[PDB]
Amino acid sequence: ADTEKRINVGKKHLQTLRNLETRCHDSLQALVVIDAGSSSTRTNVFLAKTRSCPNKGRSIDPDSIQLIGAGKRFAGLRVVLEEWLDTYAGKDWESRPVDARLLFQYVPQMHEGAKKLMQLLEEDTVAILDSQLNEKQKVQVKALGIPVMLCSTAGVRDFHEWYRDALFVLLRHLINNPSPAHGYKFFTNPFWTRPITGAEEGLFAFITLNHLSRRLGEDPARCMIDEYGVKQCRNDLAGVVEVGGASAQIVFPLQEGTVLPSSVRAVNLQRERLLPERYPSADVVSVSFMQLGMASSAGLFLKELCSNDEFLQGGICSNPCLFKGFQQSCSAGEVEVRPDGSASVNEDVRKNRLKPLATYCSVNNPEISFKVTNEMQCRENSIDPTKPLAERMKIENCSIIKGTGNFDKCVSQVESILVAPKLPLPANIEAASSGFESVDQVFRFASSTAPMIVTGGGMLAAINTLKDHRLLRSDFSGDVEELAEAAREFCSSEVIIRTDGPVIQLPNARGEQKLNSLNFDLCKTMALTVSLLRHMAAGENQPSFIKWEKSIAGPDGKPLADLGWQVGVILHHVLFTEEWGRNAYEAGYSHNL
Amino acid sequence: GASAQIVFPLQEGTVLPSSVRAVNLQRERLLPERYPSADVVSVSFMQLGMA
Ligand SMILES: Nc1ncnc2c1ncn2[C@@H]1O[C@H](COP(=O)(O)O)[C@@H](O)[C@H]1O
Repeated sequence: ADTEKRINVGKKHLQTLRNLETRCHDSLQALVVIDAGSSSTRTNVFLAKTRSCPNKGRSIDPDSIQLIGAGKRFAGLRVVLEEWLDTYAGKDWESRPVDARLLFQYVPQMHEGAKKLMQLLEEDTVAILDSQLNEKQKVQVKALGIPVMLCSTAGVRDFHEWYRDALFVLLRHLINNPSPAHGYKFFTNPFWTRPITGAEEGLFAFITLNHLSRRLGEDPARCMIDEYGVKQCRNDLAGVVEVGGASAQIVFPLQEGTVLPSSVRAVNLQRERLLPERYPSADVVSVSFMQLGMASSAGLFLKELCSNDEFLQGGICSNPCLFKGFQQSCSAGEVEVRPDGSASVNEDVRKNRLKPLATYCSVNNPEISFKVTNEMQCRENSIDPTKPLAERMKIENCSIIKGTGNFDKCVSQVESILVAPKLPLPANIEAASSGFESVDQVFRFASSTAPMIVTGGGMLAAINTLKDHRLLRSDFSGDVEELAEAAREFCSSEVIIRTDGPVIQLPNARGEQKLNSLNFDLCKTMALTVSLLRHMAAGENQPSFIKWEKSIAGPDGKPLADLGWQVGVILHHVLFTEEWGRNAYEAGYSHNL
Repeated sequence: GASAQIVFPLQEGTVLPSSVRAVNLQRERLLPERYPSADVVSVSFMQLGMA
């Protein structure tokens, strides 16, 4: 009588079915972050595990977030508006005054320009999904809808009329109207698709760093009892130094028991709605330096160095940050190292590395008339706001720039021009910003023992180049003198012209590498790094360690996602359970019909 | 005698330059949330006091 066996099969069958209707169900979801930078617009495709629980709705497991594809670098959002202003306002718009009111006639023409770009991003996104997902995964991803987060960093923020915000209204209309033939349910809203500031970018990069490295989590790393008797809990978070194209961000946890001066403030991630209340309280020093971006620092450096009598003689600017044998036209225009060995300087106003700073330093537009010191800071850098744009960016009494390959002079000038200028640029007081004005002020008044991660392609190139030539050891841990001695050797290299093109030839027959558009001025980045490390060493509190990272390894050893602001943007929406459930699932793609 | 203060309601729908900021009385915990929102321009100059 194996009747008992077949009774239990029936009992277990019913239990299996009961468990299935009472337990949580997992489903895969795709998430898209469109990185709309200054000179490019690129799609970023993510996957996440959603959990659907009886009477609780649907949520994302934040630890499941993973990048499955980075797309093609298309034209920057700036290009859409520049071309629209070239056709309808006249190619003369960058110099001549334009009545913005008249441009409302060309709204569907602006819509068409943005449509071209959005179709290309949509095409590229669909391509990445189709190539990375199996048929089962595609069924889950197509049914759930695909939230889209388009965020413009730099480039677009520089227009100062109605165009910018109107463009955003148009991009969202295009995102919410995808072609039905592919079946991917792309959608957005004004909370997910919007421009972000340099300061907000830093906070997102801080969140990304801390999530990927698993330092950020609901469970506190350490708790402490305050003066009143209430338990105060925190995570052991790492700080971040992110050097981008248009700005550099420095975001790190506020030192425990530190009281900042009244004029500056710790940015509280819970108060700013970047982290939910269920996460340990996070108070950070947040700083975004507009003159410390790869592009903006290059422009300002030339403007200031080449207006200094020690460096400028008879129309020749002797640049200590450029290699011996290198020469270029005297301007902050975009440099192309030609196979010939020579340098081509793009003289277009649109391609000038000083353009963001020179538009910021004008009589016609901002803070210049407001605070006397603001106009005083522009004139100091030989950019008088009363002059037209071309004249403001022009390096006067200067014809050529010759490299002298003197690292110590390069460090001294980076210190004097970019890191500790006599008159800092106005302090930014937005919610995302602590309100600091210089690097010294940060490390003099608000230094911390939290570890620091150095990020940005240019920063990592500076270190890796020295390691590649065996000037820096692979175990390099951030010692200043070690870096300075390594860079002093590399930076004294000669530009040699060979049949295969120009080369950076190292002293004492150490070797060579090809000279190119990306590496010709990298000694300025090595000098910036030396200067940052010195200011960090001079702090009362020292970071427990300093590391240079491009990626953070995951549980399997493979990076789950890349460093930057993208992960942080997903998290600040996704971690707010109720609001995310309402927007992504209740409203969803069905909100578009 | 020691300083002069100027405090007045911020004009509705006005764009403050990114170097200055309006003071919200509710955010500063000076007025409860049940009172209408109060955004103000707030200055105190020691050099304008009578002494
Ligand atoms: N290998 C590199 N050498 C020099 N500059 C770079 C390199 N990779 C990226 N950059 C620049 O560094 C900045 C940040 O780059 P990324 O971290 O790749 O967004 C940008 O201005 C890039 O053009």
